[PDB]
Amino acid sequence: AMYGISVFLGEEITNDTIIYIKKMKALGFDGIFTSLHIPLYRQRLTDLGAIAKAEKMKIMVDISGEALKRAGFSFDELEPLIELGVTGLRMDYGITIEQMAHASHKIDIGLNASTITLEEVAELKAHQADFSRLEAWHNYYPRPETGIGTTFFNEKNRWLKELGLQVFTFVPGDGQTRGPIFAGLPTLEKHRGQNPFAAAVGLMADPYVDAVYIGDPTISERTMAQFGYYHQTNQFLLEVAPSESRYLKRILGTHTNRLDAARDVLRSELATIESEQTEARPVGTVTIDNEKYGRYMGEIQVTLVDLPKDEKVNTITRIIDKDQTILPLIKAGNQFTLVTEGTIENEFRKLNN
Ligand SMILES: [Cl-]
Ligand code: NA
Repeated sequence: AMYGISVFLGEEITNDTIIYIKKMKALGFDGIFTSLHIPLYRQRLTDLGAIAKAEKMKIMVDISGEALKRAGFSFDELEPLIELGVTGLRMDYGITIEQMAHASHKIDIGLNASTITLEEVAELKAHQADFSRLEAWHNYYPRPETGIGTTFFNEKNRWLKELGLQVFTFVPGDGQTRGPIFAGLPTLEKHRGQNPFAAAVGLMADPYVDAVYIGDPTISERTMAQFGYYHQTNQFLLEVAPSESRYLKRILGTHTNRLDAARDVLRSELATIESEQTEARPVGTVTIDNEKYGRYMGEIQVTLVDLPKDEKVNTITRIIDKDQTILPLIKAGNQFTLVTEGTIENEFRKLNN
């Protein structure tokens, strides 16, 4: 059950990057992925391993066979690399399946989820790989419209897991995005430009995914706060639009979704509510039942689908567009906290003083 981040060593490790790494660890991230092209970097890797060892974080290094040798390392003499703080290698160029099998008893081995064949997997068996140390990593997709689909992904992952492997996947970040396109580094195209927190949490719930990594350099403070809030409290933190409603304060705060969860709505399980505004209820609409609903007066709901106008249901505010992909994550019995737009960062700050 791993969350991870990416670090880009094509640039010098800034203080912002170190600050980031340390904060992500405190937010429940235990892993680092980094991809190296070396046409120096050896000292950069020595600096990063130091951060990771101290911070108790793993490092998977994606590197070509030649870039590894031209980094003064060799795949057959791994003690130095392990000494550095590297816990895994994903080789793509120039290493045999056989070398990889042998290396799996010493270090985690990254495979390419999309290209690994049943034959190569059978060869790793034949060479007595430690399959408990084999990680099948999906790729990420800088170019919009080129990420993989849910079906293929699900299909692939089931197969991978059936073969005994671990499944690792990326979500994009929304702080500092990687160039040259700056459109995020998702694995799944449906995550393109989406809330990374909602993307990560949803993927992690999938029974065939073992780990989720931020593909881009950083996530925004807002998104960090959502991870942090969920990690410390098990609550989903979402923002709502400003409203003039008299019932706004009743709906701000923590709610628990009923354990017998409705198809259409989230239902908050816990004087007179007068008729106020009773407008259409598009997805994300926060509502309170008024006095016309009799014994249901005061029930608080958030719509999961577009619902029509109802005279008996006051419409109070709406979940912020960006947080609406969190809504399907909120299952039977899950808690969620509604805060007013722009305050997610200070709301998470408050938790920690
Ligand atoms: Cl899809
Ligand atoms: Na999972």
